[PDB]
Order: sequence, then C-alpha cells, then structure tokens
Amino acid sequence: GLQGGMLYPQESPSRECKELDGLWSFRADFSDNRRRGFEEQWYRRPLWESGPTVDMPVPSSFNDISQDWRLRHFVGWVWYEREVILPERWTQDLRTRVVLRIGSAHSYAIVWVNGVDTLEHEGGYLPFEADISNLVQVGPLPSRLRITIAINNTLTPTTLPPGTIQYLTDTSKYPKGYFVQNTYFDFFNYAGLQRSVLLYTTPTTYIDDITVTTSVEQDSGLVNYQISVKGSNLFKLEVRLLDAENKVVANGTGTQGQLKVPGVSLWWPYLMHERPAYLYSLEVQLTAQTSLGPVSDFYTLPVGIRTVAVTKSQFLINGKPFYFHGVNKHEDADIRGKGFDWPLLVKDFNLLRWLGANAFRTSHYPYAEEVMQMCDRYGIVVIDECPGVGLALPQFFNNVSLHHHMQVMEEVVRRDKNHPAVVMWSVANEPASHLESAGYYLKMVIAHTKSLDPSRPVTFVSNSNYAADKGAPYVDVICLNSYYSWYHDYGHLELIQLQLATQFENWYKKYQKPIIQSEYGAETIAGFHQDPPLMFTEEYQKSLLEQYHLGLDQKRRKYVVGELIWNFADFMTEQSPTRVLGNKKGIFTRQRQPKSAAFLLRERYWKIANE
Amino acid sequence: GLQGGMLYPQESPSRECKELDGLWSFRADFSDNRRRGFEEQWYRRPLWESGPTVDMPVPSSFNDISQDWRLRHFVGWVWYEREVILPERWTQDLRTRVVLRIGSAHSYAIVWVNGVDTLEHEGGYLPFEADISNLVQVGPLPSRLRITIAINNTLTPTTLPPGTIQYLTDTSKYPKGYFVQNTYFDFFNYAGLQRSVLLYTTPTTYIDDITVTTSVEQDSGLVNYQISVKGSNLFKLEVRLLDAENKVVANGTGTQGQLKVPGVSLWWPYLMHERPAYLYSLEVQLTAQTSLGPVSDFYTLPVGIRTVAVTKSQFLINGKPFYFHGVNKHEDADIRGKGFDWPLLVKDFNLLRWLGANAFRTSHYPYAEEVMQMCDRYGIVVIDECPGVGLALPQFFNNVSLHHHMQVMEEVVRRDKNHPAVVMWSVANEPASHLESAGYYLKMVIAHTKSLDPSRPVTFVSNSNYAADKGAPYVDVICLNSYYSWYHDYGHLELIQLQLATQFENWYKKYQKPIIQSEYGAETIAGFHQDPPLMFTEEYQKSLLEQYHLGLDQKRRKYVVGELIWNFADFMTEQSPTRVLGNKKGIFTRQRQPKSAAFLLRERYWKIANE
Amino acid sequence: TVAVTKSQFLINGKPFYFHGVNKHEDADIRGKGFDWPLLVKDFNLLRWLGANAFRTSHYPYAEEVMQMCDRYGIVVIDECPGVGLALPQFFNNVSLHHHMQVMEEVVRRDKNHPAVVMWSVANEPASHLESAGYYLKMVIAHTKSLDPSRPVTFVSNSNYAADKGAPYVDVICLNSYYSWYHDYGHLELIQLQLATQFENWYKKYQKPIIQSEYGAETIAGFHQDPPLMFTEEYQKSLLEQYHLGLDQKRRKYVVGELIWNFADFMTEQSPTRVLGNKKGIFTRQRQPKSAAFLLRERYWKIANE
Ligand SMILES: *[C@@H]1O[C@H](CO)[C@@H](O[C@@H]2O[C@H](CO)[C@@H](O[C@@H]3O[C@H](CO[C@H]4O[C@H](CO[C@H]5O[C@H](CO)[C@@H](O)[C@H](O)[C@@H]5O[C@H]5O[C@H](CO)[C@@H](O)[C@H](O)[C@@H]5O)[C@@H](O)[C@H](O[C@H]5O[C@H](CO)[C@@H](O)[C@H](O)[C@@H]5O)[C@@H]4O)[C@@H](O)[C@H](O[C@H]4O[C@H](CO)[C@@H](O)[C@H](O)[C@@H]4O[C@H]4O[C@H](CO)[C@@H](O)[C@H](O)[C@@H]4O)[C@@H]3O)[C@H](O)[C@H]2NC(C)=O)[C@H](O)[C@H]1NC(C)=O
Ligand SMILES: *[C@@H]1O[C@H](CO)[C@@H](O[C@@H]2O[C@H](CO)[C@@H](O[C@@H]3O[C@H](CO[C@H]4O[C@H](CO[C@H]5O[C@H](CO)[C@@H](O)[C@H](O)[C@@H]5O[C@H]5O[C@H](CO)[C@@H](O)[C@H](O)[C@@H]5O)[C@@H](O)[C@H](O[C@H]5O[C@H](CO)[C@@H](O)[C@H](O)[C@@H]5O)[C@@H]4O)[C@@H](O)[C@H](O[C@H]4O[C@H](CO)[C@@H](O)[C@H](O)[C@@H]4O[C@H]4O[C@H](CO)[C@@H](O)[C@H](O)[C@@H]4O)[C@@H]3O)[C@H](O)[C@H]2NC(C)=O)[C@H](O)[C@H]1NC(C)=O
Repeated sequence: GLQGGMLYPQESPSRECKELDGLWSFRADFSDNRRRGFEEQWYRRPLWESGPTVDMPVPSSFNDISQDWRLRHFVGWVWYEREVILPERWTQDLRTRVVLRIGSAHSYAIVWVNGVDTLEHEGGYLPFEADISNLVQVGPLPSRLRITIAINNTLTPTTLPPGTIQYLTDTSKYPKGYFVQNTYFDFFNYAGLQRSVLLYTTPTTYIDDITVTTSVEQDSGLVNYQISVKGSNLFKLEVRLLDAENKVVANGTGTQGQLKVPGVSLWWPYLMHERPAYLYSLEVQLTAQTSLGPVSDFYTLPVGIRTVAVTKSQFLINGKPFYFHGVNKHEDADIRGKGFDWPLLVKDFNLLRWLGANAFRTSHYPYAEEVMQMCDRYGIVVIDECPGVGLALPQFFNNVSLHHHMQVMEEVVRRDKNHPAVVMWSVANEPASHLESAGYYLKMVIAHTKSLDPSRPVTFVSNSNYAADKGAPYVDVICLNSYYSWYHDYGHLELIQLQLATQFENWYKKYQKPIIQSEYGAETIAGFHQDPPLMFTEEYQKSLLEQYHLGLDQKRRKYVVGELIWNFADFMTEQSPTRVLGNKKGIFTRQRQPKSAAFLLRERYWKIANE
Repeated sequence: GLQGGMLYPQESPSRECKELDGLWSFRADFSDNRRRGFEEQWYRRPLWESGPTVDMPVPSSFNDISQDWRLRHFVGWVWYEREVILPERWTQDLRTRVVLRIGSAHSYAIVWVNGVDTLEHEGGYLPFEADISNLVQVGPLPSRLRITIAINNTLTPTTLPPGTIQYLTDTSKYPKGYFVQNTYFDFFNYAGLQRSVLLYTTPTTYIDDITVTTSVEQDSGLVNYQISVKGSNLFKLEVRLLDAENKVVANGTGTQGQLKVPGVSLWWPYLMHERPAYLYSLEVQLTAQTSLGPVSDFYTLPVGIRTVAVTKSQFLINGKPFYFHGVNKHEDADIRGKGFDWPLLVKDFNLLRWLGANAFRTSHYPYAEEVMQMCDRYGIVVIDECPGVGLALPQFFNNVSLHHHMQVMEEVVRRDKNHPAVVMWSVANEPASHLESAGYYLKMVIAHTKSLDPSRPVTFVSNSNYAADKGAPYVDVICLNSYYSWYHDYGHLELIQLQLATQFENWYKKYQKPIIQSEYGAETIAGFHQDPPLMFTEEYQKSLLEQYHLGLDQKRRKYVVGELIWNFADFMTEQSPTRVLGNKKGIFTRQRQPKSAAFLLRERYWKIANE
Repeated sequence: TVAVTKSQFLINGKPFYFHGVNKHEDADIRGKGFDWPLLVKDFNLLRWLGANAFRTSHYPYAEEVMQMCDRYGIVVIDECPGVGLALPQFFNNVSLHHHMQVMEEVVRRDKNHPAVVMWSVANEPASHLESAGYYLKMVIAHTKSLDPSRPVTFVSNSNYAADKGAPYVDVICLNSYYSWYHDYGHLELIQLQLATQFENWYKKYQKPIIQSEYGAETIAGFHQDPPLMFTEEYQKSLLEQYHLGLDQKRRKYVVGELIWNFADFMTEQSPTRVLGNKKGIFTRQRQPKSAAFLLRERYWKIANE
C-alpha cells in the first residue's frame, strides 16, 4: 500500500460540502507551446483577469458541451476555477480537518488552493485529496476559497492509457505547427473534471484508513479488520457490526482484530440467492485525546461477507460454482462525455437486472464510485481494470512504464479493495503479450497485485494467439477476445462455431484454467435489417451472438466460466473509417434503448440464471 | 404579492447544504384507491419498513429511469425519502435559521420533516420552503433529519396544466378499475422531484425578500429597491452596488430607497451591444439586534439595469427597437425527463448563441432557475409562461380555476420578477379564448399580472381566429400560432406565404399592436429526405421554414416584432398517431444534434442580427 | 373444391386456414409500376414468412395471379376496388350500377385462376347505412350470378348491429386496430376487446370469420422498451396480443388472419402518415423488420399443426 490512505467521503459526526456539481470558470490554453498558462502564472490571479473565460459543468468532459471543434480535439493544459464560501466554523475551530478531494482529473492535475500549489496527480481514472485543515487562516478574514486546477493532453509513452505525440514538419501537406496524438485503444480520450469535486472535514485525529478481509467457517462468517488513524497518541478503537438495519451482531476493540458474526448472511450475486447482495455495516468509532481534548470520529463501512476461490476448471463464489453472464460497459453518453450522472447510473442498473447480467467488467479503466452500487442489493460482480489499454508498441513496455503500472495498481486496489462486488482484477486489456518484454512486465505488474491484495485472483484480458501469448502462464483465469466473422472472415457466421470450440480446446489443453469469453460482438446500427444477415445489421448481430452462444454452451459447464458480450452500449471513439460515429458494437444504443439482439441476450441470460 | 417571500439560496455569511442531487428511497402507491400510503401512514416510519422500496435520483422524473410501463404511466401518490446528517452547529446555535427547500414537486406535495407534516404545495412548476430553525431539538440527540415527500397524478379540472380523469366501467372493453387521464396540452406530464432539494440557513432576522425596479434618466440609470426583513425590531439596512467585478459604484441606506448609478452600463441582449448582458451586483447587508446580539446577513442580488416599453407597431428594449428571433424550448431529454442537468444546460446555451437566437419562451411553464443564465453575459431575453396549457374545455374556466391562476401568477412573478432577462409575461398558451367565459377569465388573470408587476407587458399566446378571439383586446403585444401546410392544407407550402400575410393584416388592422410569430414549424424526422419536399422530411421543414420567413420579412420592420420557431428540440409527448415517439417538430434532435433546417435558421438569425 | 361451412372454409374438403398478408402495388420510383424482379422477390418473402394466402388489397393486381396458381399455392381473395365508399353521396344508383359493371370485368378476368378462392366486393365502406346495406345487397347478389364457384364477401370495419351488409356475406372480414386508432398504446386491452368482437359478430351472424386487417405503424430504426408508438418493439407486443387472441378462436370458427401489410407503401399526405403507411412488416425496400421474424415463426408453427 502506497504512503497515504483512501476511504470515500460519507458524512456523519464530521461532514462534507460539495461543488462536485455546478458551473465553473474554464479556459483552454493553446496556440503553440505549453503556453502562457504558466509563463503568466494564471494561477496567481482570477482566471477572468488572465483572458476570455468560459463556463464549465462538473462532472462533465469539456469535449462535447461546446460547438468548437478545436476544444473538442484539444491536447495540452486546461483550466478550471471556483470560489467557495467557507463556513465560519470551517475556519475557526482547529479540531476540524478540511480536505479537498477530486474524483479524478486527467494525465496531470495541478490544484492551487491554500495560497499556492496544494496538489498534483499523474494520470489514472482515480482520486486525490489535499490539505489537513490549513485554510490560510494566516492573514485572510472572509473565508472564500479560490480553487484552480490545470489538466493535461490525451496521452504519452509513460502514462496509462499509453499514447504518442508526433510533429509533422510541413512536408507539402500539414500546416506549420501540426502535430498529432497517436493512441492504441478503442475509445475517445475525454478530459476535464468528470467526477466528484467535494470539500470535506474530519477531526484532526481521524480514522485514516480501514480495510476488511472476509471468509466463511461453518458457523457463519467472520470479518477480519485493519484500521489506521492519523495523529494524537492516545485513543481508543472499538468496532461493531450491525446487520440489514442496525441489529448489532458483533463488536471488536483495537486498531486490529477479528469479528465472527454467527447466524450467517452472505453477500450473494444477483445470480443465486433470492436475497442476494447482503450488506452488513461496520461501525468504526474512535475516541482520541488530542490537544483540545478527546475528540471522536466515526466512519461506518459497508461490509459484505463472501469468498472468491478458483480451480483448474471452475470459478467459485461463496464456495459454489458461478458462471459469469454479464457485459462490458463504459462511462459515456451524449453531451456529458464521461461525466458522472445519477439518472444514467440508475437506468443502466435497471437495464442490467432487466437483461439478467449478474456481472460486468470495468472496461479498460476504473469507474466512478458506483462500485458501491454493485454492492447494494444489486449484487453485480465486478472485474476491476486499470488503464493498461494500448500496450501495443514495444516501447510502451520500458521500465519507467513498469514502475508506473505498479503505482496505478496500488491506487486502483486502494480504492476498490473494500467492495465485496469486485471478485477479480485485470491489469491489462489486449497488450502485446506475445512480445518477450511484455511477458516480464506482466508477471511483474501481476505478481505485484497478488501482493498488496491476496483476496482475489488477478488477470489481464488478451487477443493473443495461444502458444504466442507470453503473459498467459501467469493469469489465474483466462480472458479471451475473439470476433470471428468480424475483423476476419467478413460475414462468415458459418465459421464462428468451428473457430471457437478450438480456441478454447487449445487454450485449456495448454493452460489448465477457467476461460472467460470477455468479449464478442458485431458492429450494429439500428434500423439496418437484411434477411440474409449481412453487415452492420440488427439480424447479423443476432446471428453472430446466437452462434457465439452456441459455442459457449459446449464448454460452459466445463472450463469456460464466463461470458461478457462486448458492449452494453454504443460509445464515442476517435474518428476512423471503421468507426461510425463511435463504436456501434453495443446491444443498447447510446441513449439506452434496446436493439433486437438485446432481447435475445436477455433470454439466454435468464435461461442460464434459471438453470 | 402573496404572504411570504422568495429569493434563490446563494450562500455567503449563512450557507446551504444540498441533497439537490443524490439517490433516494422511492415508491409508487397503487392497486385501487388513494391507497394505503395514508391508511397505513407510511410517513411515520422509514419507507423500507412499509414495503418494497426502490432507488430514485434527484433531479429526475421517475417516468423513464425504470423498465416498468406502469410506473411510466402512473397516476396517484408517489413517495420519496432521504436521511440527512445535520451538522452539530446546525442544531445548537439558535441564531441559525434552517429552511428546507424544494425546487418543484407536482400537482401536490406533502413534506414530512420536523416530526410531522411540515409543508404542502399545489401544482405549479415552482418552489416551496419550510421551517425556520426548529429541527426537533426537543428530544432528539444525533441530528439525522428524515425527509419524506408524497406527490400526485397527471392532472385535474382545477390545477394547471388542466386535466380530466374518467373511469370506464367494463363496457365489454376495458378491465374492472380502468380509468384514464385526459389532457389537452402537447407534452408528456412527467412527475417526481425534477429540481433542487436543498437544506439551507440564515440568521433569525434575515433579508426575507428584496425587489428591484430599474430605468434610465440620461445621465445613466438608477436602481430603485425594496427590502423585507423578518423579525427583531432593531436593525439597519444599507445597500451598495458594485459593477463588473466590485468597483463600488453606489450605496443606499434603508429598507426602501433609490440608487442612481452614473457612468451608465445597461443590460443589452445578445442582439445589439458588443458587451451585452451587463450585470451589476447589489449588496444587501443587514445588521439586527436580535436576542443574542446584533447578527448580520448579506444576500447580493445580480441587478441588470434595462428598460422594456412597447408601442402600437414596435417593441423597445433600452429604448431602441428590438426584434425577437429566438425559439421555444422545453425541459426534456433522454432518461432524466425534465430533471435539472448542468451539462445539458450549458450545451443548450452554446447552441442558442450558435444559432443566433437572442430570445426564448418559457414554453408552457416556468423553468428551473437558469433564468439567471439568461441574465449572464448570455443576454437571452425571456417570455415567462405559467402553466395555462390545455385551457380548451369550457369547464376549465370556472371561478375556482380563475382564483387558482391568480395564485400561480403571483408565485411565477415572485420568483422571476428580478431577472432583467424576462421582458414579457404570458398567462396562457392557446386557450379557448374565443369562448365568452374565457375572455373574462383572461382579462382577470391578465389585469392581475399588470398589478403585482407594472414593469413589463403581459400576454397569452393564441391559435384563435381574429374576430373570434375574445381575450385579444387585452394583450399588450400579439402572439400567434399558425402551422400553414401543417395541420391543414397538408403539403401545401405554395399557400403558406398567402395565408400568412393576411393573418397579420387582419390582426393588426383590428388590434393596433405588435405581433410576434410565437410558433411555426413542421414535424421532421432525421434521415428522411424527398426531393419534392413531402411529409416528415428534412427538406420539407427547410421549405415551410423558408416560406414562413418569406412572410415575416414583409412585415418584420412594421408591426411584427418577433419570431419564435416552434421547437428548439424534439421532446416527449403523450402517445398518439400524430406523435411519433414525441413531438418531432424541433430543429435539433432530442440529443442536441442539428437538422438541415437548423443551419438555415442559423443563417437568417445571424443575417438579421447583422442588419 | 372451395366450400364454406357455418364455421369453416373448406378446400378439397379438408378445412383450411388463411395465414397470410394484405399487400399493395407500390414500389420506389415506379410506384404502381410492375416488374418481375420485385415480383419474384415478393413471392420469395411470401414463401419465406410461411404466408400461404394474401388479399389483393383494394384492387385487382397485375399477373401475380398467374403466379399464385403457378407452382406456389397461395390462396388469394380477389378484391375489386370500391374502397373509399365513405360519403352517402357515393351511394347513388348510377355508381351502384358502375360497381355493378366492374364485378363482371373482374370475374371475367379471374374466373379460371384456381388461386382466387373468393371475391370481395368492397373494403371498409359506410356499411352502417341501410342504403349501403342495399347497394352491397345487389352486388353480393350479382357476383354470385357471375360465379357460383366460390364465396363472396366485403371487408368491414363497423360495429356489430350497425353492419347492414353483414347478413349477405358468407364469411365475415373484420378490420380491428385495438391499441392503434383507439386507446393509444394499450396492449393490455387488445386480448379482450377482440374476444368480445368475435363473441358478438358470431352470436348473431353465425358465419365463419377472417381477421382481414391488423397491426401498428412502425418506423424502422425506432426502438424503445415499454414498447411505445411507431417502435419495432411495440409491433412485436401488439402483433403478439392479437395472435394470443385469434388462437382462442382458431380451431373454433375463425378461419384466417391477415397482418395488414406486407410492406410499407406510399399514402397521400397527412400528419398521421409518415411517408406513406408504415404498418408493413417489410420495408418498402423489401427488408425484414424485427416482427417480420416473429410472424413467420407463427406461420410455420400453425402450418405444422
Ligand atoms: C501538457 O501538454 C503539453 C502539450 O501537449 C505536453 O507537452 C508535449 O509533450 C509531448 C510528449 O512527448 C511532446 O512531444 C514530443 O515532442 C518531441 C519534440 O520536442 C521538441 O520539440 C517541441 C516542438 O518544438 C517546436 O514547436 C514549438 C511549438 O510551436 C516551438 O515553440 C518550437 O520553437 C519548435 O518550433 C517548430 O515547431 C513549429 C512548426 O512545426 C514552429 O514553432 C516552428 O516553425 C518550428 O518548426 C518542443 O516544444 C519541445 O520542448 C521541450 O523540450 C525542450 C528540450 O528538449 C525544451 O527546450 C522545452 O522547454 C520543452 O521542455 C522539444 O524541444 C518529439 O521528439 C517527440 O517524438 C518522439 O517521441 C514520440 C513519443 O512521444 C514518438 O512517437 C516519436 O516517434 C518520437 O520518437 C523519438 O524517440 C524514440 C524513442 O522513443 C527514438 O527512437 C526516435 O529517434 C525519436 O527521436 C514527441 O513528439 C511535445 O513536444 C510537448 N509539447 C510542447 C508544446 O512542449 C506536456 O507534456 C503535458 N504535460 C504533462 C505533465 O503531461
Ligand atoms: C392523488 O391521486 C389520486 C388518484 O388519482 C387522486 O384522486 C382521484 O381524483 C380524481 C380527480 O377527479 C377522481 O376522478 C373523478 O372520479 C369521480 C368518481 O369518483 C368516485 O368514484 C371513485 C372510484 O370509485 C370506484 O373505484 C375505486 C377504486 O377501485 C373503489 O375504491 C370504489 O369502491 C369504486 O369501485 C368501482 O371501481 C372499480 C371498478 O371500476 C371497482 O373498485 C368496483 O368494481 C367498482 O366498479 C372514488 O374513488 C371516489 O372517491 C372519493 O369521493 C367519495 C365521495 O364522493 C369518497 O367516499 C372517497 O373517500 C373519495 O374521497 C368517488 O366516490 C368522477 O365523477 C370524475 O368524473 C367527473 O369529473 C371529470 C373531471 O375530473 C370529468 O371528466 C367526468 O366527465 C366526470 O364529470 C362529472 O362532472 C361534471 C361537471 O364537471 C358533470 O356535469 C357530469 O355530470 C359528471 O358527473 C373523475 O373521474 C378519482 O376518483 C380519484 N381517485 C381515487 C382513487 O380516489 C387525488 O385527487 C390526488 N390528490 C391530489 C391532491 O391531487
């Protein structure tokens, strides 16, 4: 675990304000260099004063909310700013700890709050917190916090997702300063503040970081806890566990211990128990004798008790077989890009249950916070990925890159190691794992996640030829991508069934382990129908899907333990001849309306769920 | 002005919390009667305990976020609930005034907060506030506010929008308890909490209600103010006015006065000044000797100085001619229904400027709060309507209804009488104004708005035959709806030009006043093209639009002072053979993508704006 | 042999059952135009659906009749024009006599085709009139004084007990559009409003029925859960309820069903009409819609019992 701690801001005796939503002053900086953004030090004086500002909502990518194409396709530094009114009690009580938090930035964020640079963060789709209390009480008066944040370009060889810039000196074509951003992943690299931006508070001695690990021992389960405090010297920690509402069912005492909750009541996925995702709540209460007396702090952490093992043929949750029949989603939708949205979150979770998908994959990057949604009665199992996307070029597998991927895997695991929904990790999606250097890098990143977190298996999804895949000897469960009929053998659904059964036989015969069909599908646009299936047509999709399902059924109850149709929905991708206004490969439209294939998938998922 | 006061919660020395966003427990109540919602008194014990609850986001209509058709088309009582954590200072300082506010409910809302029924409100698309401080400090301890709200059906003969229920006792057709909601307006009656839900605080003696009226007197303008306080006895009011940033440019002192700000700097609409919507800020500071000493309160109200007159031929803003070339919008979008959304607000305001529309009409009902958006540099003039929609049946014009419309017009005017953007009121849209009773009712409602607010003209838009329209002698400016080629003379764009010029001549020749083409357009779906224009086709729309513009150009610089193409975008309507998945009459799709007609409109709007 | 009971349509003595469609002579560019490419394509989709029947919607076609007889075996309902008989104006003797003439031309053109199992004198005319009940009286009569080899009928969209022409036909043709046209979007209402409509008509006319028209208008790329309007899904929900209903009367006394159109076709202009009628299960350009698939599972199913 990296030097710090992370728990999600959820008020109780010590609350949270939130500009996590709202309008914001904004500005893009360009014409040539990194530009004046820093050569004029815009940070030391209200953006408006610097030059022509604009409005920006949060959470929301700035890409689509405007009418200007150069902002849509910008690469460089981008600014924000907001003027908060600090409560009086905020700035005059010394027991309160006021922390600024961001749910996510881009490849680089610089926050200028506390009369200066207060925070910086590198890449990731993850959050970062600053300050302890210090709100520049030293010479101020009217508590008005001025926040400024600067953010960066699409990608680089050392970040994740990986990219590559490249200038093109007027070779008869391309203007003077023309440069381009080359990327190797299937999605548009949206930017801007797309998640939570909320100021919050705790006492000075706060429950910095808990952590629970669970299991099952006949007479019920038993939550094992770890806690971390920050400060004082003198304090006391006593934890208690309440069931469905608040029936106190257990109590421990220390900054380390156990909790054997009898009666039992595990966290089952939408799949099996009639009463699935069962959440018990852990109440961490700490009383510390600080400077100005013994202050207290509480947190309460939803604890879901469940076990996740694996064999050479079958995946097992709560010690019983579990077949994955879910989907791969994404954070995308008209206007807002990847910005967080409560209604689109709710619709999407009603559709998942509507379909009968009891699981999904954090498609190429960690998600908002809704991993708690997976926890709630919902019971939607999750395969958590980190941005190891376009790891195709051999250069992207250099040692700094490897050190970086080990950093990001500590953050991703920090943030989601508490969710009973997450049952597996993914360190990468379709890397050049056939390459020799990459197999090393993979064993590295992977063996590293096995440490830090020994509770659930690790893996990386691949489109690599068996026998040609170098990383595969190190994954605990096989994840395969194959688009037979698509990408190759254009229009040949008569081949799918054949080419499939083999890929599985070859994979298991070599690597003795559970395979998951982590990706399959055809690019379909609505309103296109052709009797003989043909191209980007609704029936074709029903045909490939139908045929793929045909191959999964032969080995499903053997060593194939999962199924993830490609996309839940259509999303935006970078502009290419093969991409028609994005990746039209989803069973639901971008506006969550179903396609003919959806109904079909819904039938299978429910049939299986009933077996 | 009705017994109360309303100002928008905007923190300063006395802040605001906000669950205005978030997830919420929810439940619809039905199977027959008003049902058990009250016969079991669900309000006196956590919804979960009552029965099977569900999640609901706010702001968002509950109509579309689910997969169940009976929730989509429900009529009756609907519940919500949330458990807030009250700050300690919240509940232990007696100087703080903690008010619960809702941005809007439906035809009926019942809020159960303060250990009981704390608030109720009838219809409208407007807000309501409760409590003063009383947070049940009397016998509580851990400040956890439990809020409950119940909401009602689609419509009735006395509400606004007007409706009619009707049972149909199994006449061979229709099941046992089958009843239907008959309505007479062109939109889907979405429900649920669709706007702000935010708890806030002030001291006990607070600036309850200000109000400014402005003008121009050669050497600059002069803001005239009114203030209202609530409580104490002893206090002092001194106001000051700062320009573009904070150059103090004026100061007054009292709870009534003037403010003659020299140098001048009026609020111009996107239309004319290169520096348009200029907002000065008014700082209301009040110090009152209460119980526990002289507490203070501040508000700061954006004041935009501008004058709006009218003649028998031309409309005049800032004393110069002003031609309306805007649009009619709506609150609607995939998933969220009519829920508030910051990114969709920003996109929509970029498109308005993109088009060149310097004005819009609050299409059949008051909008969220974004009337401040109209104020901001944007400078987007606004014609504010109240829900006088399906006033078609003669029954809907009964005396209680008339009293009601006078109530709602006090609220609508309370809430928006401060916006320098609003330049006109509309008390109704297409009423049966030919009917005799309705003309009386209209003169009533109208003469009533002229009182309360004598700053800007009043009107109601009509599709009534001149000579047949009874209310028309009472409007200050004529608003006409006509869909020549559409609705009649199906496909005859060769007639538009003819039928138009006449409607105008007949209207002005009788009624000597400025006409505004408040509505025109053709139902167009994207991807449909036909050389000879034809039906629901993009070219046809370019043709009718093109032809309508042809008729407006003849009288535009005479007595026709405005233009409002029908819809900015496509929206959802109740299901009918004439409505294809809603009102497809907009120049932009539901997802804000432009149609071929948009480009055309954009050209005209900009051409005119340049004249 | 083409017989007819009080409860069934007999073909060579073995009880029959129409499970086809209602078509039209409408194509892109060529409109009413005729050609073998579309002609053949159509018969291909026809055998495809399992449609073993089809009515010549509102007029006598071109040489498809040669085709139905031809190596196919698609039992047609030969239909004379006489469809817009809305106004009582259209009820004078002059025109009664005019209609009278065409039934000669039409039988004089199709007498021999084995395909044409039955004549249909008109479609959705103002049958609720006593004068119309007499106009239709004369022609139903005359038609059988021209061809006593097969039944006669006229497509009705009136309520039972107001149909003046109902007492003369030999098989009733009912045009219901529940959920559509009325009680907009109410799928849950269909199954019943339809039972009742087959309960009634029979309790009085005692003849065998044919659901000659049904469906919903649909724009191809449209999709929506909670079915909704001109949506592919809605059609799947409507069609389904109609099928769940007819199934109750099948084997009983209903002897056929005819999903409105085979494909979309142009119409005159109206805010109710998108770019002609859209109620078709194949696009104007002959491609399937989702339901085109749901109908054919019905057809082969039925044809297999
Ligand atoms: C926030 O956003 C920032 C903006 O995106 C971002 O900065 C950018 O980072 C990327 C990341 O790599 C940089 O991209 C690389 O650029 C290298 C070239 O760098 C040098 O040249 C730059 C451009 O300079 C010209 O243009 C400027 C803009 O007008 C002018 O100011 C200059 O005067 C100069 O003028 C020319 O350009 C115009 C016309 O084209 C016009 O001005 C004039 O007529 C003239 O033609 C410089 O800006 C840059 O400056 C930095 O470094 C120098 C010292 O090194 C300092 O003096 C500066 O202060 C500054 O620190 C450089 O001088 C490319 O080499 C590089 O390509 C190689 O690597 C990529 C992978 O990224 C490969 O795909 C590619 O094939 C190349 O491969 C090379 O390496 C391989 C091994 O991997 C090797 O085998 C092979 O041989 C090969 O050499 C890539 O394009 C980009 O330059 C930065 N932009 C800017 C504006 O600085 C910043 O990082 C972001 N912040 C964060 C934290 O993310
Ligand atoms: C929150 O949501 C609530 C739910 O929507 C909402 O309440 C509803 O308000 C509407 C508003 O009008 C009401 O609609 C009117 O209903 C009148 C009939 O009312 C009476 O009958 C109701 C139904 O009762 C049957 O059904 C119940 C449900 O199953 C059973 O419990 C009953 O036992 C009864 O059974 C029958 O129904 C079933 C089968 O159909 C089945 O149960 C059984 O087999 C049997 O067949 C009663 O609920 C209602 O009760 C109220 O009033 C009585 C006393 O009067 C009390 O005892 C009750 O406690 C309760 O307070 C009534 O008994 C209609 O008359 C009315 O139609 C007329 O008006 C409309 C305009 O609205 C016209 O369009 C229409 O043409 C009619 O016109 C009439 O007036 C004109 C003048 O304008 C006149 O010229 C003409 O002659 C004509 O008479 C309309 O349909 C609806 O009933 C309420 N629903 C419920 C469930 O109560 C509530 O208001 C919302 N809250 C707020 C604040 O908005």
